[PDB]
Amino acid sequence: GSSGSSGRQRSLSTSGESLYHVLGLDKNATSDDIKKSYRKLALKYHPDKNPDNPEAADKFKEINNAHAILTDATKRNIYDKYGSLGLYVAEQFGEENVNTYFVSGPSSG
Repeated sequence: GSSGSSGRQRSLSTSGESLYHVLGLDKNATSDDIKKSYRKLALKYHPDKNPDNPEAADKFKEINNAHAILTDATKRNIYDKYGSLGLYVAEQFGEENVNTYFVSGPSSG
């Protein structure tokens, strides 16, 4: 909570690209698109299908995290508002903790 008047607004700082790319979708991609796609991208980049494969681990390792992050509102909002950094802080500190951290910056009123 602790919000009613301030209502911090979002800034168009982010470049544009996001996890969506990691898989092959766009900003106009619906959760369903992420889940469905994740499947095909998981069966092809399967660890068992590609034994002792360097590129396989890199890709798959990326898909899991990507989808795993997109398959969650809590984070989905963090990666959308903050991004990669937000996840870190919110990792140990906590989503609620990431509030005071950001809320307090070069911005005011």
